[PDB]
Amino acid sequence: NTYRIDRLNTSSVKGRTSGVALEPTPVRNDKMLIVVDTVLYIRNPIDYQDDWTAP
Amino acid sequence: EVYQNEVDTRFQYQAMFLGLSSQRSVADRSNTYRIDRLNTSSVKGRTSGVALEPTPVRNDKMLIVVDTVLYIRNPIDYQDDWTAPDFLTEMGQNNGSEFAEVFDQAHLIQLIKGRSWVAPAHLKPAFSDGIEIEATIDSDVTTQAGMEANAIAINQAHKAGIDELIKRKVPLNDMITLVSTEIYSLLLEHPKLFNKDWGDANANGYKERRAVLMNGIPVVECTEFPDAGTHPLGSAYTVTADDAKCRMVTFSKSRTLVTVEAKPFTSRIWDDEQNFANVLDCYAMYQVGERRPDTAAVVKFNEA
Amino acid sequence: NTYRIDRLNTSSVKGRTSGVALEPTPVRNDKMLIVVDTVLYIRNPIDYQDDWTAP
Repeated sequence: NTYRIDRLNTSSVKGRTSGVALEPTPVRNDKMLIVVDTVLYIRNPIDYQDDWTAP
Repeated sequence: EVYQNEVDTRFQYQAMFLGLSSQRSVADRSNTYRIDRLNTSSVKGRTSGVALEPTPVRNDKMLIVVDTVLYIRNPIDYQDDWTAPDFLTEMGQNNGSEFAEVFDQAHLIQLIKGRSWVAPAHLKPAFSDGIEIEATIDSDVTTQAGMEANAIAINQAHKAGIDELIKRKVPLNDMITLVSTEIYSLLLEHPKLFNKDWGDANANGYKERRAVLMNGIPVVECTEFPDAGTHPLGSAYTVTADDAKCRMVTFSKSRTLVTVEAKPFTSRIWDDEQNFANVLDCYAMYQVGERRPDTAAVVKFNEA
Repeated sequence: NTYRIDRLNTSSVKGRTSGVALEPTPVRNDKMLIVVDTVLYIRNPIDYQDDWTAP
């Protein structure tokens, strides 16, 4: 129950290739780590005599 | 394949920690492993008429992520014949030795850094801090009186560490102490030699100098101790000046170290037309985790 | 009767990063050419009377 996602998904893919020699730019993005731990819930007690399945 | 076999088999002959740690693997594709730090296992008694209370969850399990891949780069030109024998085999041995040395180096750095663990709340009843036993050994001493003065100090530090670690309910049957070459030389006679049973079961490839049995436990001489300020695997392994002085560690062979192998050692060959070479590289991803830091004892020597 | 051998036979392990790339700087290891220029021999003047096939 863990997810890893990049901090920055923006990437300027618009790169002019007209020049013979390209000029790559070294860019790095932090890899986020998000983990789920809590079980969010809501509870509803229904008595025996009462009917819950009724629409 | 022949190169892959040569690098792999070198681990079984020089890598000490292949049998001194829990060799776990990351089954999930997330390249992350969860270590369960058990801290709520108390025993209680239902004396019939008493009413019990629910037991809350108090396990602060930790996460270890394999965020670094270790690789070796060997550019080979077309004129040179990489597939020719007596070259791949010699390549495999050196690569395996370097990889296993880095493996052991990373493990020792992990134990050294795990010396000032804080052991926060929700773990205090079943977890303790690190071990900071100090010693004052003067290596630059040629007199016989000073030579024995260092040995008694080292033995006293080892005794204190063993007593503290036993007090924390750790069996003596599973203990190994690792010493640096200079400390091992400074050790006293203790000629009890563990030729094939220094805590290793069914091990034949390893060949170490564990010829000493101090205080009822094997003591093995580790040549791969950290003394620099950096390490390839990760950036949190940068050994400081204070961390470099720790030259003897006592820990448990089944409750202190866990390793995760996200990717095994795979050899890759790929052409590189840009630089006119057939670059050969083998790489593997792994990370070492120090489960239960309270079961590891280290000593920081201070030369007078 | 010549051999070509490279001085540096094995580089060191570097280790990549999750997001941070590395810029390699492979130094050009000097390729050594070593040639055999001497024949090493042992000269024994065994005489006629002495038995050559004497174990």
